[PDB]
Amino acid sequence: GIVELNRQLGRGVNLGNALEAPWEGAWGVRLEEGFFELIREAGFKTIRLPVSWTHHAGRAAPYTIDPAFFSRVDWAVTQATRRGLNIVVNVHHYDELNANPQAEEARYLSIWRQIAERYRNQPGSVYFELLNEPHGRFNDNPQLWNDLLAKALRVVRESNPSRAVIVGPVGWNSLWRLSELRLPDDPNLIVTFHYYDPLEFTHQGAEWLNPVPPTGVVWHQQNAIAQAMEFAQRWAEQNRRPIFVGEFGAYEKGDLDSRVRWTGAVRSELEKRNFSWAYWEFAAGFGIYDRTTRQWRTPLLKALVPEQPKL
Ligand SMILES: OC[C@H]1O[C@@H](O[C@H]2[C@H](O)[C@@H](O)[C@H](O)O[C@@H]2CO)[C@H](O)[C@@H](O)[C@@H]1O
Ligand SMILES: N[C@@H](Cc1c[nH]c2ccccc12)C(=O)O
Repeated sequence: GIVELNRQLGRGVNLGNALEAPWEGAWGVRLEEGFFELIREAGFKTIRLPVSWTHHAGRAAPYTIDPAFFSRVDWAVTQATRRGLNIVVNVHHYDELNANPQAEEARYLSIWRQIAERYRNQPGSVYFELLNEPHGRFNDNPQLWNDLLAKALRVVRESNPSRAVIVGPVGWNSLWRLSELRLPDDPNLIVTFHYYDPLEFTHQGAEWLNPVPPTGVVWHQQNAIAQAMEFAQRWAEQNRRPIFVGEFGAYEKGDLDSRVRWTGAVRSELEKRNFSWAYWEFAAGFGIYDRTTRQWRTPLLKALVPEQPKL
């Protein structure tokens, strides 16, 4: 059942700054086969694979996805799966859809039909995630996302009747917007949110924000994490949905000891609430692995995968 498929997600990591950029490598991370073994050996069971299909699909119907790009996603799915890892395949950045859901609907639903048909025979360790962090017009009217996600789920279910499908709320997958999320009567949904509070800390110096939060911000634990995760757990219980927190992490412009405090505090509370999770992210500016030295960032890795349960 879906609660067990969510538990199987367990501990995971995002392969970020990769296929969700305009093209693979544009944001600094080209995928390598060796990543899968590294990630498995470090104690993770799941890869989250951000994919920004919009750059690679035709603009005119039938909105065909470039075959070479599709083959690269095939490779990532196969290499993770054969090596024992779960993989979450999503639609990630999609500026056009967040800006104009109605105008971009046909293209988005064609993209999902292509993905769903292509991967319909993959095992249950392959999960679909309908849309990363809805925002834009979905923030203005969260019901636009409720309507659209039901359409995309319907498309997926025409070829994948029971695959786990991961769905989050608006506000960039903000748990506070779970209140406005409405989901179909489908027994194989996993609900997701992302956790980056306080943005002033986790995203200090992140240039892709406007405004850019200043750096020099330290962090220690108070009660915000516990309050947030309990709110989300009660929503999940009230609606009988399992939870996967598909991104959390703190950017390298923050001081390391604060980042470690924050990362461990969040991981500990996620697991206390029986949330599966995926850390943002493997190898870039939030990374736990430094490709230049081929070394793990041990303080952060051990905050994710502690050697004793209360550490
Ligand atoms: O550039 C706008 C776009 O950036 C995304 O963040 C990237 C960033 O572009 C990249 O330079 C940096 O190294 O990593 C971050 C995180 O992947 C951001 O996620 C988008 O929301 C934004 O539209
Ligand atoms: N196929 C190309 C060029 C193209 C063909 N028809 C279009 C209509 C609108 C915009 C672009 C196009 C693309 O999708 O970019």
